[PDB]
Amino acid sequence: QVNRLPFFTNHFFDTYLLISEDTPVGSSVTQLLARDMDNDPLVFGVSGEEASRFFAVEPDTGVVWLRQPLDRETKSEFTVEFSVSDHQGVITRKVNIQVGGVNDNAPTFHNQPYSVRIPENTPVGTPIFIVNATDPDLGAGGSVLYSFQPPSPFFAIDSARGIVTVIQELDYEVTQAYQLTVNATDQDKTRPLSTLANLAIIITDLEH
Ligand SMILES: [Ca+2]
Ligand SMILES: [Ca+2]
Ligand SMILES: [Ca+2]
Ligand SMILES: [Cl-]
Ligand SMILES: [Cl-]
Ligand code: NA
Repeated sequence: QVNRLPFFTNHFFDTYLLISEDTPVGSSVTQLLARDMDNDPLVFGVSGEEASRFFAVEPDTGVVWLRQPLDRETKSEFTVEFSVSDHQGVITRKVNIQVGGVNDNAPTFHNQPYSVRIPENTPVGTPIFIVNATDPDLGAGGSVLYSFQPPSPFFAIDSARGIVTVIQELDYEVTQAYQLTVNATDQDKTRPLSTLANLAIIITDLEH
């Protein structure tokens, strides 16, 4: 007769819950399970402004949906309060949700547009420009690899550091401006992503 309050029976409450950041919105991520000694019909929910922004809960079935895209690069851990109610009380428990990473970012260049003026007598070996692309993904998918695409016979860019170096004698009267495109890619062994950036190398000859 005196009501007994519901309690959760999911094990994840003791451990945690992992959701991949590429889980599309609408996907069910789990289903809350609760027990009630009175066998009252229960209603489920999620509490908290944040938790409620990213997660929705089916009140009768306790199925937990993904309401907003998860983005590990922005927030990688949630503590969410789930609620269960027999209509006489509301009981609450927090679970930790780790958002798993995916290579979902192309490298992104900084300090564009890229242009450099250099004299034609610039010696082979001279570093003339630093290119910089960042990639916020974890592991190989956030580790960037520079290259010229297509390759240049006059210039080389260091794969690790993005330092563009002159590798062959320049000749103003042949070429007075090169239009190279650099390719930054991450190194996800299976599904890499990549971005292109133009580099203007313009040659000068003051001693006509
Ligand atoms: Ca009850
Ligand atoms: Ca990436
Ligand atoms: Ca990612
Ligand atoms: Cl509980
Ligand atoms: Cl990631
Ligand atoms: Na992301």
